[PDB]
Amino acid sequence: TFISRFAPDQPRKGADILVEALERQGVETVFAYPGGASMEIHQALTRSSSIRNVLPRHEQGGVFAAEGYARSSGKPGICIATSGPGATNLVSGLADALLDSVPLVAITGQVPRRMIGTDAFQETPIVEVTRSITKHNYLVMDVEDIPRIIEEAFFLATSGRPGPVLVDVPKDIQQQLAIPNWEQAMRLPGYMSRMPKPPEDSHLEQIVRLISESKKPVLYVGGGCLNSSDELGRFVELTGIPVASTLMGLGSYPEDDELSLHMLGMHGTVYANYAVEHSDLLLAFGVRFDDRVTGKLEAFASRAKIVHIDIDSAEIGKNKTPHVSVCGDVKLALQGMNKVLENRAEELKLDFGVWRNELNVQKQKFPLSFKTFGEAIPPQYAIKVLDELTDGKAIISTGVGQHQMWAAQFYNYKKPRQWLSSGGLGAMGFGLPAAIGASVANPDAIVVDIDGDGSFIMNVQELATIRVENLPVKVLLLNNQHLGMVMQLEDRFYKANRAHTFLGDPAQEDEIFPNMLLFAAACGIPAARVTKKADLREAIQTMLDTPGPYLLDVICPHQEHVLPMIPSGGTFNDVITEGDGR
Amino acid sequence: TFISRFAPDQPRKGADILVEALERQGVETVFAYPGGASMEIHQALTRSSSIRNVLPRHEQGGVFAAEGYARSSGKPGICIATSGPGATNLVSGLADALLDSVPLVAITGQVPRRMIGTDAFQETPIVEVTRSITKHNYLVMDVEDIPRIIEEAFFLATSGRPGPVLVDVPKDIQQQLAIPNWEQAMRLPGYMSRMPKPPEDSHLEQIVRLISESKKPVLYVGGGCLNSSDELGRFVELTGIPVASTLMGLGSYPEDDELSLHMLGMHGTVYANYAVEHSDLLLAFGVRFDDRVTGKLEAFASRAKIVHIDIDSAEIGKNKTPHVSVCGDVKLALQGMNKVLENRAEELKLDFGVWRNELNVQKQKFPLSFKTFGEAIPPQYAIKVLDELTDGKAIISTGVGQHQMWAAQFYNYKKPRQWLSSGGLGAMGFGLPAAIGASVANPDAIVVDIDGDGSFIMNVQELATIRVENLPVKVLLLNNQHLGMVMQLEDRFYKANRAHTFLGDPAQEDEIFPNMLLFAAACGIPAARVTKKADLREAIQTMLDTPGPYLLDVICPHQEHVLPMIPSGGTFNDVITEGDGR
Ligand SMILES: Cc1cc2nc3c(=O)[nH]c(=O)nc-3n(C[C@H](O)[C@H](O)[C@H](O)COP(=O)(O)OP(=O)(O)OC[C@H]3O[C@@H](n4cnc5c(N)ncnc54)[C@H](O)[C@@H]3O)c2cc1C
Ligand SMILES: Cc1cc2nc3c(=O)[nH]c(=O)nc-3n(C[C@H](O)[C@H](O)[C@H](O)COP(=O)(O)OP(=O)(O)OC[C@H]3O[C@@H](n4cnc5c(N)ncnc54)[C@H](O)[C@@H]3O)c2cc1C
Ligand SMILES: COc1cc(OC)nc(Oc2cccc(Oc3nc(OC)cc(OC)n3)c2C(=O)O)n1
Ligand SMILES: COc1cc(OC)nc(Oc2cccc(Oc3nc(OC)cc(OC)n3)c2C(=O)O)n1
Ligand SMILES: Cc1ncc(Cn2c(C)c(CCOP(=O)(O)OP(=O)(O)O)sc2=O)c(N)n1
Ligand SMILES: Cc1ncc(Cn2c(C)c(CCOP(=O)(O)OP(=O)(O)O)sc2=O)c(N)n1
Ligand SMILES: [Mg+2]
Ligand SMILES: [Mg+2]
Repeated sequence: TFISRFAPDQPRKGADILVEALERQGVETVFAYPGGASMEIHQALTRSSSIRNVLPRHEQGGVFAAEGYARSSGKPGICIATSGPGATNLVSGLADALLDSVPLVAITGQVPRRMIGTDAFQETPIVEVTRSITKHNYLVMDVEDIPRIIEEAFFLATSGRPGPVLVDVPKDIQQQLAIPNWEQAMRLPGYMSRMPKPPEDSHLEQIVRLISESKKPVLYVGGGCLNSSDELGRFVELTGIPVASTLMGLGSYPEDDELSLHMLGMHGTVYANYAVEHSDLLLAFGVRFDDRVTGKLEAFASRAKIVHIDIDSAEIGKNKTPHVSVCGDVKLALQGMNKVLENRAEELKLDFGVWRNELNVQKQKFPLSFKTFGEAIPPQYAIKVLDELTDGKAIISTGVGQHQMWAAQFYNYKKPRQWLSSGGLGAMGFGLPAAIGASVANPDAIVVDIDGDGSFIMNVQELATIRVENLPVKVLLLNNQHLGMVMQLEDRFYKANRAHTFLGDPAQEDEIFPNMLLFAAACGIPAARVTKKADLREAIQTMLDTPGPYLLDVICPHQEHVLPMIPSGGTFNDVITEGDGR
Repeated sequence: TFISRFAPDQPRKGADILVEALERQGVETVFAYPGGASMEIHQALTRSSSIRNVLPRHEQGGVFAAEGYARSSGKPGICIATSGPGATNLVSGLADALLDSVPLVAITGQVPRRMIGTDAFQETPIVEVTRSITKHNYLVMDVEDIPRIIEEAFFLATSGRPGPVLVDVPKDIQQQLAIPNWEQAMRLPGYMSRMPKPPEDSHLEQIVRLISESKKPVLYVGGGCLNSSDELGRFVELTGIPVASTLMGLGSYPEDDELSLHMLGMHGTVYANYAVEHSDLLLAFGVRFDDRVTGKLEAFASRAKIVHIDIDSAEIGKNKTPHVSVCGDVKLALQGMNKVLENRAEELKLDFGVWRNELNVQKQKFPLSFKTFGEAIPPQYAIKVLDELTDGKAIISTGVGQHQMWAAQFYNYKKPRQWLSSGGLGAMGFGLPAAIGASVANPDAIVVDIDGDGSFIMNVQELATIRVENLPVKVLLLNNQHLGMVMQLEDRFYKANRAHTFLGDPAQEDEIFPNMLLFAAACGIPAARVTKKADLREAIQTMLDTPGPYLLDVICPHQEHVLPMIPSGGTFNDVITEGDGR
């Protein structure tokens, strides 16, 4: 029983209809940056008592914060921008949310209807630009269509395979008066008809059948699981199959468990890629078979019968052709297969201890390793220390680079929606704003940002947003004075020829630049820098215990390399296990 | 006689062909941020001895710096980005360069040809996204086409009406070996055939004819003039017609001259809009009749015969229908009309002293005015002081907002290419990177950035670029703790209801936030803050005399309003001449 602030017979502005339409969808947090074409919307947001606005300092920071809000909770993220330059600053966020299937609803202002197509002031064809980087977009041509389009936007963004949905609203529609009809039926015939049905017992019983016939099975878990945390763990108890995870599926199965193969792929563990290489049954749940995971598709699980479950029928059979396939929710497939395994438990007699022992051998021979040089701080050890002091209960958001991979390898995530990282697009500067959105969605959680000196400075303006909104965002900056991921490839494949990968000052080459502590000091945030490995544990303990935001600059030797590394398009036999830039 | 670093029979990489193709076009400065899909290009840039790379800290700062490089010199600006998130950060810059007709050539990396359309790693359909915000774009499908596409890109970007041209290059093309053929003929049949011809004497002699028949003529000068600085001044000597300028045409005719009406339009002077309102002949040279200038098109020059000269045949007759029109270069039209006026000088007997005196009356009755409150610093006076101490010889780049309009009103630009401001798109954060590009193109010039606290913080990361590259960029920050332009409209049309327009900290409301001095201190840039009007002259003198970069924080009362102001879509009779938020 929703309670409106307006009478059922009282005409109100279109912008007031839009805000009420958001309140009916359960929205309580938006990330809106004001502008000329959206002042009516901002005026209507102040009249709302149930919607809080987090004002960012850059629209790209607003859409990245909406992603973190969605990645860390499951709700859709809502950001609002003005026309022209406000809308074009959302492009990096929209393309990222599509590639990583993040529920997102972006609302942008627009010049009045009678001015579109005239090269007007702050006018850009935002619908034609974003048509290829959104799940769907709309252009509101009448104030009557507002209640229906908003309903379709939150539906398309959260149902099926989630994604971003943009809604462009002209200024004259925000000012027009009307009486909204909240009983509108959605105009999505072809989308709802193609929606996946619950899985058939005919398909599910052949999956359980293929498991008992298999000797070396591996679970290939990805970003589609997330909501299926419990169902997946229950499925592993009954089968005892090792679990390999993608960058997006971290936390779906706890990393501290003994059955965990951790991450597989290009920078995946040797034992996880080994299990896939010498498997006969591959259970690919919620994955899309990225080239970061497979490399050469002909050598990826070459001797394995492949089972693929995905809610998007377009993804099944795109790169790798499976034997058995199931189009639907992985959460329902696991529930249906758990029932088959409990009833016919003694009939199956499932035991893979020989396959697990063969992997435990490789898990002991080729584990994740890092080197300590004197008193310098190895970045991997800094994350292990953060893992200890937070007990693995912290929400981690990262940038893109070496620090990103190390944040995945050397932290054991226990639950999903704990790991926020741009994996598909790989957008730098994603970290700090994503931590802002997660801290708003999870106020009582430990939100720690693991950025690099290059990624951190891109959206460094959002430190003002952190202080103004008083968020307990912890920034664990791994400063290596370089663009690490690009520098690592220069050492291997370009004879260490530096090509604009140094971020410091060449005049004072042995001086840390910039002085990131003064960046936090400008925004009134307490900061500290640690350089010696002995002082590391006390420095991170200070960051966590200090109430409110905190910045910790951790200086690292730039010669470190992320390992292991299967080169681009290579096979498991081409894996690199040792090497650095010294 | 170009000298290559390779033999005519020596195969080289496609990336090396691309760099040599740039050297043949006269490129000597690029703004490239490295990434995975463009490392081959960065490797080839180090091998070049004639091309300098300015590494930014954000790709949006790189494209905005390429605009300032082009706006302040006339050369085309060249920025280079990686695929995926690197390319999508150029969108705000591409849309801006198109709306303001800035010659721009953007090169982006891309996943190899065999991976486009597979949702690959860091893969975005950059050609389909930017098709509507660029003059043209390309997708290189063969290493053979590189010498031709680069030639067509620099041709399309600089000829006719300038604009941005994007070139997407897959990674496998950068690595492929080939022998370039530099004798390729461009494949632009339809574009070159539609190119404008030199103006006919039949058209030009009717223009001179309409001038002698007119009693109240006004010159409507815009961004198309720029290159025609001398020809325009010579044309005014012979006719004696007052010159009104757009935001983009500032400097085309010197603002310190007595015949100058300064800027017209929404925030234009009362006397400039008056001359247009009561004119009988309007000479519109290099303008596009924006709604920021005209408002209601039926009342704009309602009693005037309109002469329009533009190099784009699509712009003539778009909004306002002219009597006489000339499609071609305004520089050639002025040269042809100057010859007509010198020969038939005594035959015409041109004198408009009665019309000029009628305007000099309005110029004295309604001049640009500002109020001084106690010892507070009025922002308009700060720009007047900067105008004095630099003798109007400084290259000025601004953000978007109140400080932008005041930088246009209270500074008398003497030559074109001195005023760098996003007018068409109106993108915030454009200022500081644009000052970087101008300082690289004009090393011995006085480059001063007039930013607002909101616009400055968006691309504040570029201060590291200023220090590392050791550029003498002066930052005149007009901090009013608010988003001024949005706050001004709240006071007039929304009863001063603040809707997320305050940038400071609500906990410490009377504390300047953020402390912008520490932002410069982090990047090792000398900074200072001035608050009292008496200390203002000494503070700006310190900024200019200090070698290298300098930041000056100028605190202003936020209640100031930009005046005059013709409201949106209004006429000259609706002009607002007084008012503020007190
Ligand atoms: C520098 C860098 C290095 C990287 N290295 C690696 C690496 O080594 N290993 C690695 O794995 N990744 C790596 N990545 C990330 C990589 O690009 C992809 O993000 C990742 O490989 C793909 O994740 P995914 O398979 O879980 O698919 P996702 O992008 O997470 O998509 C989820 C899939 O499940 C489906 N799905 C969604 N919801 C449901 C549901 N409710 N029910 C059923 N199905 C659903 C979706 O349709 C989709 O097909 C790296 C990224 C970067 C920037
Ligand atoms: C907050 C804000 C307030 C603003 N207020 C105002 C205002 O009050 N007044 C105002 O004028 N603007 C204002 N603007 C800017 C405005 O949006 C436009 O930028 C401006 O009005 C249009 O400039 P222009 O007429 O010179 O056309 P331009 O954008 O500069 O285009 C140049 C025209 O000349 C043509 N041309 C180009 N080269 C040549 C050549 N070589 N020969 C012949 N023709 C050529 C082009 O085809 C084009 O038609 C404001 C912007 C902002 C952000
Ligand atoms: C942020 O500060 C500013 C500045 C400014 O011009 C200086 N304008 C706006 O609002 C718009 C934003 C975008 C387009 C606009 O054009 C417009 N909007 C209308 O709304 C009804 C009507 C209109 O008629 C010409 N033009 C307008 C406009 O308000 O003019 N905001
Ligand atoms: C599968 O075959 C190939 C071949 C190829 O070039 C011939 N490229 C790609 O994908 C990329 C797409 C974009 C950037 C790329 O380089 C790259 N890849 C990374 O993966 C971790 C990281 C990185 O650091 C910036 N650069 C790569 C890359 O695989 O080299 N795949
Ligand atoms: C916006 C953007 N630009 C460029 C890249 C390419 N890129 C770049 C430039 C990387 C180096 C990141 O440097 P960092 O300091 O932030 O992190 P590390 O040095 O620890 O790897 S990683 C990577 O994929 C990108 N992913 N996103
Ligand atoms: C990227 C972006 N976002 C929003 C806007 C809308 N906008 C905004 C938010 C303005 C206020 C600018 O604040 P400022 O501090 O930088 O300058 P002043 O307060 O002196 O006007 S002006 C304007 O057109 C914009 N033009 N560009
Ligand atoms: Mg780094
Ligand atoms: Mg301001």
